[PDB]
Amino acid sequence: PQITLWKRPLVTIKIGGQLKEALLDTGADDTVLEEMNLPGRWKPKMIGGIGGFIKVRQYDQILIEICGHKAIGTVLVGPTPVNIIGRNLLTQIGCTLNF
Amino acid sequence: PQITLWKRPLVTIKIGGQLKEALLDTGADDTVLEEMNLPGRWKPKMIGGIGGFIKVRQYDQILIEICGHKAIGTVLVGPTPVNIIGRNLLTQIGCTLNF
Ligand SMILES: CCC(CC)CN(C[C@@H](O)[C@H](Cc1ccccc1)NC(=O)O[C@H]1CO[C@H]2OCC[C@H]21)S(=O)(=O)c1ccc([C@@H](C)O)cc1
Repeated sequence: PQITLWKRPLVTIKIGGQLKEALLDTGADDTVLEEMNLPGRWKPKMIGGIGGFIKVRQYDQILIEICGHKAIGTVLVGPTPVNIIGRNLLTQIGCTLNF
Repeated sequence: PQITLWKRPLVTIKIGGQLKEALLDTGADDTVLEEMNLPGRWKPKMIGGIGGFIKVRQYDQILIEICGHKAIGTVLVGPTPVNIIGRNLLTQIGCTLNF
């Protein structure tokens, strides 16, 4: 579909068998999701933006469905204020910016 | 144009007469630029990101050219890690996400 930017580009996703709302964010290299107890191996990481850094846990090869489009890639989990779908997954669903 | 997301959507902007590089950031409500000198009056403001809140200088009704498209809106200047073009200006140039 086509998503205008009058409001935040929030969409429903499915990850680890759970539905969530997430931001289609062209400004994020990789995907960051709210704290959640996913299974499997992870590695700790620090990610930075406006206001400084937060500590996250990096999971690899995580399956996320975005408006019916399936994607698989890296996901950082930590105390982010919003779920953020980054370019690593936006490319897999064929998402582009158009103007 | 149509912009794919396998690389950062960086563009050249023109503001205050000078050229700069900025990131098209659909996850940003607001446009925030690194420290610079801009003409006109400004007021203190706060903005929050992934890591917390920072103080910025809010310039209103600033003319800014984004890859040849003109916009006139609010520009925040402060300690952002990256120059980001937010939805307040992306809407002015007709940006949408498509997939
Ligand atoms: C300048 C920071 C960007 C460029 C370095 C990167 N960021 C994405 C950007 O879209 C954030 C997303 C966001 C949205 C709401 C609340 C917190 C964060 N938007 C944002 O800061 O916008 C501000 C201005 O406008 C206002 O509205 C929104 C909040 C205000 S990130 O989140 O920090 C981030 C950092 C590392 C990684 C690794 C994993 O790749 C992934 C994602």
